Amino acid sequence: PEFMLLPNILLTGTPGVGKTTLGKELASKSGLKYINVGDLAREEQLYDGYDEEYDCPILDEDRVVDELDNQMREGGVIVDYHGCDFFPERWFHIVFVLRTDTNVLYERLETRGYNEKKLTDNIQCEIFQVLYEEATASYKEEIVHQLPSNKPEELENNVDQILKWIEQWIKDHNS
Ligand SMILES: Nc1ncnc2c1ncn2[C@@H]1O[C@H](COP(=O)(O)OP(=O)(O)O)[C@@H](O)[C@H]1O
Repeated sequence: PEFMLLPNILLTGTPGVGKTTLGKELASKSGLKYINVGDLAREEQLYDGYDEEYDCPILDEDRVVDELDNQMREGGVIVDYHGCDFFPERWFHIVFVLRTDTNVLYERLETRGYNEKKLTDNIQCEIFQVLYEEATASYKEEIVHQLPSNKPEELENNVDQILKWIEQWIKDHNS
């Protein structure tokens, strides 16, 4: 991949929709680097404060941006997070909001062992389309796309679609 301009891709959407599954498959099949923002914050200890209601450390957004910026500038990164308003807009060439039917999503999150309050907050996040609205508010409409993420066939279609998009973008930006 030396001396090829490569795109950056954001995968966002409610926890449980399938971002990590899709991102890891995309990385394996494209050679792009996959970054799980939650995992990165854990590894590099990028937290500031604790949230009383949700019972979780608060992500230090400025430090996450600082941690990633050099790599993002170099391109070829697939970023996975359930938030997107704090990323520099320039980072991403395309943004995918994964969507899961509420009934399907509930079953996924219930199996994670989420308690009632956490289940309800996450499920309302999806049914209010919070991440979709956050994405459209943060990035140009023409680069934001919703992807269905309910069934294995849809995962396969998503992988296929995005891999094809990567190939075209590379062709267009390495004349
Ligand atoms: N398109 C899909 N069809 C069926 N199951 C899926 C799909 N995408 C993800 N899953 C499953 O749903 C669960 C949550 O996926 P995960 O990638 O951890 O979501 P996220 O990273 O958005 O929190 C996992 O058990 C995964 O195997």
